[PDB]
Amino acid sequence: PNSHKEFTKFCYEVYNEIKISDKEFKEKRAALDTLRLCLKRISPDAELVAFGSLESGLALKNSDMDLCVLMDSSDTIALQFYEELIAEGFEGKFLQRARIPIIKLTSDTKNGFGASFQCDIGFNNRLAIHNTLLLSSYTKLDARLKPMVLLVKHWAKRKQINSPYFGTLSSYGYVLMVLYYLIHVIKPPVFPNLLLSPLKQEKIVDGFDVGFDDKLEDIPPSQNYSSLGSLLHGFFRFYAYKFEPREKVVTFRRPDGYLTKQEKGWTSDRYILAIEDPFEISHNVGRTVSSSGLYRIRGEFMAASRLLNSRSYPIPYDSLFEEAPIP
Repeated sequence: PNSHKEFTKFCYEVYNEIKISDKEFKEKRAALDTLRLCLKRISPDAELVAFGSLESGLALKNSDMDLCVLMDSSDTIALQFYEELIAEGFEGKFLQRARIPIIKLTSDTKNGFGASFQCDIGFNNRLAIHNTLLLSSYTKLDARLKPMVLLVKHWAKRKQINSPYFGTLSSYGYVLMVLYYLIHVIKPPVFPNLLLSPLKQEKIVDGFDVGFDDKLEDIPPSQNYSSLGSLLHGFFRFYAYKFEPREKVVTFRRPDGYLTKQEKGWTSDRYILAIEDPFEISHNVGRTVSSSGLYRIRGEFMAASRLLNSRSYPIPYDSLFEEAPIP
């Protein structure tokens, strides 16, 4: 009811079903090891770094790898790396848009992997490596973050509100919505803001400050004793009824988490849902969200709150993950 015992038990049971298996994680590490050898051929000085969900442990079963090629010196290596992969029996796309190259491996011919093999490779994407570090740090700080993030991702995918190409929000946007709630909304806070810590030292990477208090062993445990179910209950309630998407920005650069679109200059490339990236401050993670997309997102937050506040016991908690029709 307050510690939402039956909802918490339900949440952990689902988390154990949707989290990545030991088998799948070992296969993706095997795939990274193979791809690292192809890059070594072209440049022994180049580095293939994994980032995103799998590196921060926030991945759902059957995930896609988000890789990055770190060069000191994209310059020539991108087209050269793609050539080697094609020659090694890999299928995929090479995309060259806005002077930035991307490799999208769609399949594998003759290796220890199959056709279901999907993998994205970027070049000198240093900022995404830093967002992964920040997210990893927070998971290492409290054991409730990983199940909370996975369950919100599973819910967003099932309710069809996780499509940045169809007017809704990316998985990364939901992670930042979860973190924002846990740092600046819930009382007592679940986490401190590591970017605004007095122990934070400046670190400039690609003209953005990527510094945060990363000495985690010295950060005390949370002062908030809420169960996983209670945490999720409050999250859905906040974004369903309390958060003002018209005038406010989800931010990690204000001590009280209070920031208006007017102050940011994100009024009148969309700013319908405003989520300020913690490092790339000029980037709105919610820029893909349309007005119709925001109404579906709020619509699903309200349905989630309604379910968790039903008067009719038992509560059909499974309906939270029931697949919604394609819009």
